[PDB]
Amino acid sequence: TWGVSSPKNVQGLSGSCLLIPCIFSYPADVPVSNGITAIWYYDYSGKRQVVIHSGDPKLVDKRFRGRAELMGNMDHKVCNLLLKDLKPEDSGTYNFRFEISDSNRWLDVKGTTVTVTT
Repeated sequence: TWGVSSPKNVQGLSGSCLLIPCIFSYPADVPVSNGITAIWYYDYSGKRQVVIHSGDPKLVDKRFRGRAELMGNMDHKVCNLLLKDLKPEDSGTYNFRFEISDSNRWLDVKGTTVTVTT
């Protein structure tokens, strides 16, 4: 049911890409007749910058424009995030959130912490 699954920690290296495995879950009795909106946030508690937005890619922060991709299959509960050409600044917490229909939305409050090594 209601939940998101992703590693507490992830390490990567500059220049290289990185994949944060992710899978979400929700009650089967909830109607999803309009698709699901995937949204990846960076530093939710602070700046709260939008890394990914299946709904409207116009909402993506520039900091991340072009260097993030959602390699998931929404119809499979998969929300894998791929960050291209890692950088030291890209370190921080990434939180996933999906929306099925207003009253039906879910944010993962734990998130994944990315540490970009040397």
